Amino acid sequence: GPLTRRASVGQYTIPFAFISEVVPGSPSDKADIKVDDKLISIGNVHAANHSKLQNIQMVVMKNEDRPLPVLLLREGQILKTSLTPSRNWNGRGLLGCRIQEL
Repeated sequence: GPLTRRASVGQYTIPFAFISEVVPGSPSDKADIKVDDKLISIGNVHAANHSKLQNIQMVVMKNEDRPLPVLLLREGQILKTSLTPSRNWNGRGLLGCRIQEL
């Protein structure tokens, strides 16, 4: 994550899962998610409240066809993207990636 800087004039950070596979053409692929990304948040689900991942399947089903915010750690950088869970692609389920706990 970012190094500490002095406060200046002018957010989840804790990884909890990782992405081990991404099906080409899936919603996860379209969201620019990559193998080995670490998941920091998906919708309202983050390290403190994912309930051993069960809250993810619920959140993605409820958000079918609607964009969800995703925070991930890639190569040490926190990236913000969005994923639209959907069935309309050539594969199984709403996501097309495998998400496992760290």
